[PDB]
Amino acid sequence: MAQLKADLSNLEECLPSTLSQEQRAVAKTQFYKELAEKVHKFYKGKIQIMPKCTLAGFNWFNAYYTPGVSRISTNIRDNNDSSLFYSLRGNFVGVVSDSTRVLGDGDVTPPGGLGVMEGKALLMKYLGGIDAVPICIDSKNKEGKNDPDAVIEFVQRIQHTFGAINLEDISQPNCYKILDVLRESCDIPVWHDDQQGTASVTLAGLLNALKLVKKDIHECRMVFIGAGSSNTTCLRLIVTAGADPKKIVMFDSKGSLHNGREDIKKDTRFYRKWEICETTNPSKFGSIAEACVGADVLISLSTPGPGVVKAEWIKSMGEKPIVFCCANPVPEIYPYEAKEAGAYIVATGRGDFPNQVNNSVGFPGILKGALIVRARKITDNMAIAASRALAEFAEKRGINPDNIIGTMDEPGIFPKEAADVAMQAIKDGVARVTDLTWQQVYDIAEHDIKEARESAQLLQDSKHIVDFPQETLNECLAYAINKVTG
Amino acid sequence: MAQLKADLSNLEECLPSTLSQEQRAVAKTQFYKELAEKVHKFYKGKIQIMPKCTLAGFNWFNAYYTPGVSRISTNIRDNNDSSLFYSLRGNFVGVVSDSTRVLGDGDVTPPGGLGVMEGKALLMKYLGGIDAVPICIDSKNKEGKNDPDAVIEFVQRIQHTFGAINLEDISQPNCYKILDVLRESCDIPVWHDDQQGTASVTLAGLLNALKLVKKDIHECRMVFIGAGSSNTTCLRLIVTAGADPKKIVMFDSKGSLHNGREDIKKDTRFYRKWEICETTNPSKFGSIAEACVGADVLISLSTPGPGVVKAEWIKSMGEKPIVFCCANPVPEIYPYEAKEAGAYIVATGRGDFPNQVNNSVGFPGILKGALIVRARKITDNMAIAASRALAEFAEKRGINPDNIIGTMDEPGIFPKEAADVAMQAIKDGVARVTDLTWQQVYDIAEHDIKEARESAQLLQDSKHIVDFPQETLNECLAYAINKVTG
Ligand code: NA
Ligand code: NA
Repeated sequence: MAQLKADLSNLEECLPSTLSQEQRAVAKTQFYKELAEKVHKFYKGKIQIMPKCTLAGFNWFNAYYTPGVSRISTNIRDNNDSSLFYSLRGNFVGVVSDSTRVLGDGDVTPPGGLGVMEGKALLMKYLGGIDAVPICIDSKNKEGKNDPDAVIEFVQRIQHTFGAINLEDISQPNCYKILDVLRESCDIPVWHDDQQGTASVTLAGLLNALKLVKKDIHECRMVFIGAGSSNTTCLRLIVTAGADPKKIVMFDSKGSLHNGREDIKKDTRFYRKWEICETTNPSKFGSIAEACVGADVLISLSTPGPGVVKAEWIKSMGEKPIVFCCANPVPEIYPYEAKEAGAYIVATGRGDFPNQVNNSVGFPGILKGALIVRARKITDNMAIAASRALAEFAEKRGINPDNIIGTMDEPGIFPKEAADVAMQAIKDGVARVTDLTWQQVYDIAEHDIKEARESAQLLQDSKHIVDFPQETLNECLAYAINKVTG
Repeated sequence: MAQLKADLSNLEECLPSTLSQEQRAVAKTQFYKELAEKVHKFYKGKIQIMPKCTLAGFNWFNAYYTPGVSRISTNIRDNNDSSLFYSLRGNFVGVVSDSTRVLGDGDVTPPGGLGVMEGKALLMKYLGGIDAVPICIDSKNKEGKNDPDAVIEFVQRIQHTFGAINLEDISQPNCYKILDVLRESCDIPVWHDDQQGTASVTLAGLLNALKLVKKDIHECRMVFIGAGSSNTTCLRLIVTAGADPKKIVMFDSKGSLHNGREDIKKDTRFYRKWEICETTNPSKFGSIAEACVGADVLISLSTPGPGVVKAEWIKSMGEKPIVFCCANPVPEIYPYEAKEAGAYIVATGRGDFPNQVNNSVGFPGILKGALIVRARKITDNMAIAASRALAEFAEKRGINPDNIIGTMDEPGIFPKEAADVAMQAIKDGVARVTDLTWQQVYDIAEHDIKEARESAQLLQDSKHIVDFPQETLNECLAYAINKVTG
């Protein structure tokens, strides 16, 4: 009977009432997987390059090209900073990955990260008014090992094209060295989305969840399952934001993190883990299950599910448990099971369940802010300033257990983030532009965003972007429904 | 007196009658440099990123991003070639430069090449239907010398992002090593626009120039001023197309090329000049002036900086001299100086003089053709096919001493280049897509270029690209005039 609308807004209604809750969840994930396959091929990707300058007539090329363009090359040679306003550089972000950790799918090979990086680049334009491209590279050295110095050298060479570097999907602990070095060696800001960007949105999420459960951040026990770059960065911001590290426990694959973890202390590449080891889990919990009894908050970024976070764990938590399970493409548990177990607030990293806690609602504002005041780097306080803007944006339009965080469907989030991030950067002493107010940044970010969204809509109404075929949609739903019944 | 039109078509008439020929030439140069400065700052560059996929509703992000995008990650991992259609890669060109030979300005530091590489990317979209971005890199090693191996390594790592690589503005002999190695090692086509690109359009102009003066290619004495990477490739294509090597002389800084250059002999980084030493200029001409008397064709692309072509060399040439002076931003001699000295046909690299012999009129068509049928390499044959296509397109609508070649205002040149280059790639055995006909390839090129042009036009007509202020046009004019009248 039911048929998807072109805007996909009625997917829930098109899934037969006969499916179980695990069948709806698995069908949702199969639909979007099969649809991704079809849509990417239909349009041959997701982004394109366009003029943004007047093409009124042939002779404009004499100013864009020879002979006129020569003044640009000499102006830049003599004053490198003018590359920021004479070329797209000022608004141009490289989305650099070696594809070693592309979502929960792992090392997907060097071109393998294109779908994800191209999606980041798309969201940067449409959400953030930022021009960005995917830069998927091979970081393998001559011995066939993915090598942090290969990526460091690369970015140092390519920095001159860009206004910021946005590292993505790089396995740990390479990603720490890559970022720790680049961030101080480059003349443009470099950061790792998976680090402060995930951490930023995770905090923003927790901030509002804590207002809805009426607890103070400092009194809350919190369990962190998985100890990769996202989770370690989340814990760090959460503590800076007022959480008591003594009430916190993190787990890697070998057990809990604590004083006695000599395996972690001796390998300094894992210094972020080792700091957590020195400062949290004073009780040295041996198991997740013990750690969760009474816990207030469970934050997971581990192996893709099903069944990695256990219903029993959640059942044993305190009053109005907050559960974030953000592994991709499949969360550690589906939201219907966690609510069955008693969770009051459940978040995942995907857009097809409520409460999407995903850096896509953080990077565009963090990046745009940093670009506008030319911040030298992305500081933790900047990241936190964006956590606050996002949490406050959502609160001020209404929040509840099934809507705790700003969504990708609310463009207003991003100039708010950009202006707060910009002022924090001036405050932290890392901005090179200091002559702009909160309002002036907001206005710049707002305009670029509106201009980006109106251009792209115009190109859709006119059918330079062709409508996707109704029939391929019908085919993706049948495909999804067949997988979970047949 | 007239003010400049929005479309810049009437600059000649806005330049005062009383100006001398020298003043008029210099004032055009200064006008376009000063307008380049103003317009690049006005739009903060020339190109932008834009969605090319449907954004009909929020849930679409679930296909473009987590969770759906994971299908793309794994699809690519298991079939790397599918990257060419599940992402922009299949139509994505990197304009790679170390900014070491950027026009006649030469080495402008790494970010200094951005003006020129952005104009190239702007042209690939608007003339060729190609998505392209500037990639300006630092190639300097620790000792601060430009290192070809750095460029080789860099491109090898980034190749995974792109459907082709378009090397630009790399100093010789580095450009040879980089091109020659990369074209064999990368799994996409790599070429150097200043090599086959420039030689493609140079041959095209020569073809029509020769028709106009009624001379057979093989019966012309040709003198080449400069042994740079452009001129070298110009000579080589012009020989393959049928010139007599015995009737040809090339000059470098130290005098004519001939088989007695021990000089060039053992430095095998310069093997291309060496092949030319073995095969040309049997006579051992002892000065450019000795060479030029009775010559038919004189071709210079001195890079960098200002080259020399003398009035007296031209005056000594034969019946109806053909003179190409393509140095940018100022040619070796201006057209009116070459005309006064007896030249019948004169080309420069600029669009503000007749007969613009510039790669911008060959690269959009070459790359587009190569991209469609997935050519592994850009062969010399393929470059030559584009030349015949360019020259024949021009001859069909009429050629004359002041209009010998197709212009950037004639968008039909490029689907025709694309289809001829494609067929040639199949014939050369470098095409990975072998069963499309000329018409099928033409159709794809034409449809892409038309979509790109109309998309761009819609964005201007809509005011998303703002009209450039008339007041600033008027200022640039006055500025230019003022520079020349004091
Ligand atoms: Na969610
Ligand atoms: Na010209």
